[PDB]
Amino acid sequence: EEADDDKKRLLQIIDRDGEEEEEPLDESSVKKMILTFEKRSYKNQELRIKFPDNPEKFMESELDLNDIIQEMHVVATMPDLYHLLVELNAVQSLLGLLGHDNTDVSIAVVDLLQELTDIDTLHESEEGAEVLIDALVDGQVVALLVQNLERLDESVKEEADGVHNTLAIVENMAEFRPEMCTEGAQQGLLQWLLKRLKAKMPFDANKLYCSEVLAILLQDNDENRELLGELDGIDVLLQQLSVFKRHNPSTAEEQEMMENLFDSLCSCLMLSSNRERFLKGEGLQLMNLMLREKKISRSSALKVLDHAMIGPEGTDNCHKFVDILGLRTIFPLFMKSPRKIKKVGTTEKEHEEHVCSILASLLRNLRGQQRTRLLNKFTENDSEKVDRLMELHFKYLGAMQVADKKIEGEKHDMVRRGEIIDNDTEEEFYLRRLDAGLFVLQHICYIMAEICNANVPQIRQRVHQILNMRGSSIKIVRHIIKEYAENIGDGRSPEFRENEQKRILGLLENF
Repeated sequence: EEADDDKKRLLQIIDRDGEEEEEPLDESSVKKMILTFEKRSYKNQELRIKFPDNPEKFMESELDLNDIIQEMHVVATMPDLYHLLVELNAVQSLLGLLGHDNTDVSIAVVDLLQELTDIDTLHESEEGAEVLIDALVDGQVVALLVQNLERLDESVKEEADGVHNTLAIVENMAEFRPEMCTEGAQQGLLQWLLKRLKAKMPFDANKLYCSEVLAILLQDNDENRELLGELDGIDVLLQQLSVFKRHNPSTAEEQEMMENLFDSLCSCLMLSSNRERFLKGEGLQLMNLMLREKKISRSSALKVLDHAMIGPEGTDNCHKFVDILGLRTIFPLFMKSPRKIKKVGTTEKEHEEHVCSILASLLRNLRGQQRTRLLNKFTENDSEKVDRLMELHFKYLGAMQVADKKIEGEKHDMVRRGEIIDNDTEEEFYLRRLDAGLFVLQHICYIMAEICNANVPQIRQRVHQILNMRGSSIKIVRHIIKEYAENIGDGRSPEFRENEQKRILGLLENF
């Protein structure tokens, strides 16, 4: 017996040198390369069946299999030949190797897959890109990549890179095919991203990457937003954000992660079904606590509250917000806007924009005792809040009039010039009005009109009292509101826009 003269002979093999030598691969270089890949992949699979308990007997075939996969990164240089990888079933083979028993192999193909699906690489060949992406999606890449992901140890660097490269793949496909975000998320990816986020590990760069991918998956995709709801993802997001309620993020990469979660949270609140979830998950209480602490997360917390209470489906959140003493929190922000001395936060216009969007949401949705508590805020201290509302009114009416004057002047200049006023000219105009503070001013006017319909004489009197003693007309407000009611509910049923139009306009009588 001597089974010790084949390991000594094996070491002489894995230390064997390599011949040296070119010209950019043609279709025949790739053909030769793929055949070798199938040749080595078949030998390795066969040897692992023959000697499942004797690694020495199949490890030089696995070394060979790993070498060809590394070598195939060159194919990404010329995406015109991607049709060859599909026709010759290299893609079906590679996807099968994602479930190879050795983790070193599966990692290797994940590295190859991300190199092949590089965004700049894919745009080099529209024809070659489509055929590759179609093979990947039909062969269920995201499903297989996730399955392989579940067996990776992140305490091992080579496999931590594998997790990263796996995510890099989906960031690539979702940019080339935004249509596959739904399929990808439902193939277990979203489920996995949630687990990885709430995993009790320290903050590494892979957690930052997960927060980033999750935002992409939820971007204008109502189907994935509902999916995140079913998977109890709102709770995960709230739990992760609750770390930064009293403390700021240590590093800067952790601060960006915090914002990627805030993005995902707002993105989920776009779906009405997630409003009740955010409510049951005590998100309102959390957000309100962040406003009281006044840490870094104070800016995005205000944004979340606005998204939660906005519209008809935010009516339950509006009532709960008042219940949890939200009024004592929001009105100080209404009186004075926090200053931007830092670098990462909302501006003054952006702050006042959300506060006014919040009050307008409350005035639209609140009923019962909660509505009275809101109106009483406007009466207290000799209606100082009404004075504050008017100060804001004149500020944005001023900025708006300056912009409107500049816009109308250009219209006249264009007429003498002979230039026709385009539809892409009128759209350029609308943008100048927006960052002048149009949306803010519209909320300020809606608030003004709603509290004058409250049949509270001290309020209605003060509004008219301030309006003329400054010079502005009650008619200017009526103009802004008609314009506001017109462009309402963009993204909702024709029935909705019709009834809300009626409702808003009805506030102009009895004003």
